[PDB]
Amino acid sequence: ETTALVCDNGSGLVKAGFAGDDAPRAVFPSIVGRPRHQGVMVGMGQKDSYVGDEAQSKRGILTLKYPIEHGIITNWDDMEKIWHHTFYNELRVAPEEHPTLLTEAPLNPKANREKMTQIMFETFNVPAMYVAIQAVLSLYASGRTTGIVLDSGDGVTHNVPIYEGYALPHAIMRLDLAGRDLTDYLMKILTERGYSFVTTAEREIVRDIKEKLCYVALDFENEMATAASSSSLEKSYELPDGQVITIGNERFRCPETLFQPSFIGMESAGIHETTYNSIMKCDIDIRKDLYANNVLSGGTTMYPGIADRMQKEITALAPSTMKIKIIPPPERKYSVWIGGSILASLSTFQQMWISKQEYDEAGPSIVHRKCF
Amino acid sequence: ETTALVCDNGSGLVKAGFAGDDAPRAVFPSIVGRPRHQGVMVGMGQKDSYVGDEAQSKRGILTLKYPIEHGIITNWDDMEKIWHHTFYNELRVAPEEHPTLLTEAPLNPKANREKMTQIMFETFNVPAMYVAIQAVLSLYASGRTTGIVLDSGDGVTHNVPIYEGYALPHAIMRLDLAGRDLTDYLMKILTERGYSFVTTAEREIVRDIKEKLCYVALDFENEMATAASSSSLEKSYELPDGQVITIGNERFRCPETLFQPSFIGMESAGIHETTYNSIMKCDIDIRKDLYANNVLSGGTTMYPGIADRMQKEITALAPSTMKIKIIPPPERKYSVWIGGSILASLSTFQQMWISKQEYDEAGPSIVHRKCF
Amino acid sequence: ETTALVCDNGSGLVKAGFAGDDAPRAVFPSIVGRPRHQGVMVGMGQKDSYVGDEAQSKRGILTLKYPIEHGIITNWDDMEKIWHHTFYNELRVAPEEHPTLLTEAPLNPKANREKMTQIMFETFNVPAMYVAIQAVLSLYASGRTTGIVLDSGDGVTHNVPIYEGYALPHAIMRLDLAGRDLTDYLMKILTERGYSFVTTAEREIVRDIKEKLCYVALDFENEMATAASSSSLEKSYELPDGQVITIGNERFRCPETLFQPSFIGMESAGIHETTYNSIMKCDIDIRKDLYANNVLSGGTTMYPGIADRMQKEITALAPSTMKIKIIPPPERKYSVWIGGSILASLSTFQQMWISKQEYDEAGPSIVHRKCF
Ligand SMILES: Nc1ncnc2c1ncn2[C@@H]1O[C@H](COP(=O)(O)OP(=O)(O)O)[C@@H](O)[C@H]1O
Ligand SMILES: Nc1ncnc2c1ncn2[C@@H]1O[C@H](COP(=O)(O)OP(=O)(O)O)[C@@H](O)[C@H]1O
Ligand SMILES: Nc1ncnc2c1ncn2[C@@H]1O[C@H](COP(=O)(O)OP(=O)(O)O)[C@@H](O)[C@H]1O
Ligand SMILES: [Mg+2]
Ligand SMILES: [Mg+2]
Ligand SMILES: [Mg+2]
Repeated sequence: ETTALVCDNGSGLVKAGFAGDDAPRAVFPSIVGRPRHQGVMVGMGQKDSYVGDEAQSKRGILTLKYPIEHGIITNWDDMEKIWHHTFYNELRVAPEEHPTLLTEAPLNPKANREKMTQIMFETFNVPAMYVAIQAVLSLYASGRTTGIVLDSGDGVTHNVPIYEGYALPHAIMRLDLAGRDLTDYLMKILTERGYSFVTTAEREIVRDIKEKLCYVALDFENEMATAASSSSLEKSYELPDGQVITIGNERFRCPETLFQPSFIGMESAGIHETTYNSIMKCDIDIRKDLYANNVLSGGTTMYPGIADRMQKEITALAPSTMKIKIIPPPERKYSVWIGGSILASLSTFQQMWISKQEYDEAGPSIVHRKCF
Repeated sequence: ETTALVCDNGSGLVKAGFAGDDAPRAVFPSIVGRPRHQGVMVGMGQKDSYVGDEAQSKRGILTLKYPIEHGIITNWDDMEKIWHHTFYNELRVAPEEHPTLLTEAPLNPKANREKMTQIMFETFNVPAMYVAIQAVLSLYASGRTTGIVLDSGDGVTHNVPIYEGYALPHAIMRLDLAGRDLTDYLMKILTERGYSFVTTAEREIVRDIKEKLCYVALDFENEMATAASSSSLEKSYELPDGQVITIGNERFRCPETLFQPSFIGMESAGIHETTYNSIMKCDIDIRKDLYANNVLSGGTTMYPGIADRMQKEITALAPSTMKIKIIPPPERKYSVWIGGSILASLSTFQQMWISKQEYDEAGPSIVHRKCF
Repeated sequence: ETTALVCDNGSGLVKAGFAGDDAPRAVFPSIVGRPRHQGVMVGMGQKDSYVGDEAQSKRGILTLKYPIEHGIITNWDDMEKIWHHTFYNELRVAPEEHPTLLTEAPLNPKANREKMTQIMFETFNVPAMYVAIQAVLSLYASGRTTGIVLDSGDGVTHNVPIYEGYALPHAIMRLDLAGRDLTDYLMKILTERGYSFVTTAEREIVRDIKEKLCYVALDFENEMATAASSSSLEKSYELPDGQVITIGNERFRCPETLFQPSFIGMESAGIHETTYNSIMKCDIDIRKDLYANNVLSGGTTMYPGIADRMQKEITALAPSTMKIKIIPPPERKYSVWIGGSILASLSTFQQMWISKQEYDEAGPSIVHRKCF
């Protein structure tokens, strides 16, 4: 009868739907807005706070505030609000009937899972739930059983090396360089040309510019030398009001930070080094099989030409007597949700849900003992 | 109708097959491994422990453990498991019909044979069984009937002098220096160059390096002096992950342990002295015939140039007026199994099986009174 | 006239001083720091690299990097720099006059000692030098002459059984678990509570937390059970900027990796097992004395209550009819240097130095022929 409810709870977007499908049904930004002006107009259905896609449409008035920051939820009051919205106004189902499946980034605060389970068992009264790691669901979706995954969302970037089904918990690195940092860096470096973006609403415009105009350069120095005699690199974008801007070497300087994290003045290894370091933390016999299965998930890994530079850069580190392959699917943006649907549809998994009667016995602490 | 089922269940490898052939059918390592990680997957065909050549392919996960140590069985529970594997998954033959011939090392604990007979007669319900010594079977395979044999496997090294059909049980020396100590010594002296191997998985890599890169030097001092100006001795080996290691005078230092057991910190005489002492313990009238028949069996004796040094070394001890010949058959690695096949094929031997109804009357104590 | 210079150059700190004393004069962390920022300020005496305590004072800017890792020296250029620092800027003596006494861990790559000899005989032009083992020097300072020493520093942990003046080279175990691994594990498990430390500058902060706030539990299960109803276990530590942090059952979980190394997911026996296995590798006639003389040295062995658990754990392994004693001195942190001073002060030891004229004839290879 009832099957599941699979909702990937990212930092940027709330991707959600039913189990067993090939694509999520609801995809909206995870923001909640609150008005900040006089509001002298009468009627017109003025609500206290606009959440989801409606907030993005009217951003010129409200002050957007993301409830999820760096993967850790910090505004639980708004979080239950956005969950209520996605369950009622977007799917139009009763959450009390269908079990739900959730996702969380690894090495996360321990209280976060407890409070998530408590909220989903008290306010919504679901029958069952389960918390999964995104990096294993991506490899679920990819269809293989062994490999190393480089997830890269909006707030957190991490690796999980997994052999033929056996995870290695001591090789799970996690760096806090993600999409929001790139957006901030682009906003900062656009000032050199003359354009200044400050308001929370203009952060969305800068994010859109990054989404629709940025690419990863295969060779940074040669690209800079070419941009010195700037002929065919500059592009044009149209602001909502009508002004046209031109960005040149900012096109490939912004996404490079993933490879040279010193551009934001933080001493860390780029995404091409954390993968290699996480591979080198496993015992020697499996590095050959890990090298040949590199899976890219997450939205931030969707820049053009990222895979080519990842190959060209990792090949410089690994020994020369072996091959390296990266496996970017064209539909990686919903890889976590696809994997969650695949896991929820399985028959063997039906015994791993957390029953309500089980939770009443042991309290919210059951999540650590049962889920992982 | 039925002929036999002989399996040279040594310490290192389990060599098994049918009588009357010229080579065994199943040759696999005698290791049983158990995983050590949580296994976040689902399904994928889990066994609690992988036995035989399957475990050797997944050593990146498990903690391999040899059930047989120094010839003496220590972990019967896995011993019956690997015997079950041998009978079913590799030979595909019903043990309830074919009689089996087992082998053991001399000067072994009394309880070992008793437990072996009890397990074979209760768990597998064989009709007949018999336990023989490796050193006589290797001579049997060699085809002669008078000579002294130096067996050297993975856990035990021993000598058994045989005159014309008559053994000499009062002159059977046995030193516990074997291949495993050589592997550990190579692991220890490889740290001098810089490479450190610790886990059970890397012991296999070190063992393979020993197998395909070590040799026995005729004159140790001259070889060291040559290695002082190291030009044409060093070789290269490629590790599973890609790194290449170079080992120089570590090549001939490892297998010299058999000749100077003081390298591994034990007060004992080498294999070039135990054979001589065993020969000198027999009466004077057979030493001339024993000196001319030296049969080398077992895997450990497969180093290049071992026979030549053995000859040059025993010649120095024996009187100068008589000759020495060390017969090193080419296939000696399977000599014990060949001899077991020859012994089980013969018609005369068919009266010395231990019938099940005979075992019922007297219990498992029949093995000592009947086998030897 | 001239007496000696004992410079115990361990992995974590460089403890140095003169012979004949009861405590070293120089104790500073063994790091070298390099700036990474704009440096727009003029003057102020900005140096290229800060070495020693000065770097530890300005960690907010520099990128600290240890030149010695796991006892093996990897950055010789920085190592000679810190040697020049300790010789000139702290002791204020001319190295060309006084002889120096160095120390190193056993089972180290051969090239380390040779390069140490070359550096000390070419760059500084010392008259004579000698290299010792920490484990024997700690027993030397302890005052006895028969016992088993468990040295456990910052990079290496090794055991050396000693009978009445005769060392047993075939029973020197060595596991690579030390204080740095504990610091990394504490950094990783602090993220469960919510505190994230990534910067190399914050590793020092975590190390200070570990030094001043953690202890070894006698019974792990009972301590966890009491921590379930956490009342009197949490303690408060103040960060340099002003925030306070509170850790509960994290106080005793970090030092429990010494005894259960499976927490870092590496396959080795705990320090209570390597000592016992090293005892069991010796001949049967010295174990009774080895049991009753257990000497602990090194900084890592200074956790409160380590001796009680070590005794309770070794008693459970040894035969029940013979007694176990552990001898932790109150000042065991400097025991290696105290032993070095004692050894260099003696008159009989005067004939074992490596003379410069002797080194010229034979080159840097003399260390292996003379020292050990
Ligand atoms: N075409 C694109 N180019 C660059 N970045 C993109 C693009 N599309 C999405 N992104 C980035 O991906 C992120 C959204 O991914 P998301 O679905 O939130 O994954 P997760 O839910 O795991 O965080 C956004 O932060 C955005 O910056
Ligand atoms: N080519 C080789 N070079 C050196 N040693 C070898 C070689 N082949 C096998 N060995 C050694 O021989 C041993 C295998 O002998 P094995 O068949 O187990 O004798 P048994 O069955 O009597 O124990 C292994 O432990 C290995 O160390
Ligand atoms: N009070 C303490 N509690 C716990 N650990 C300590 C304490 N004091 C020092 N240590 C540890 O001791 C180590 C320093 O020992 P060290 O003098 O470097 O030995 P060695 O010089 O032989 O390496 C450091 O890694 C530190 O973690
Ligand atoms: Mg995602
Ligand atoms: Mg053999
Ligand atoms: Mg120390």
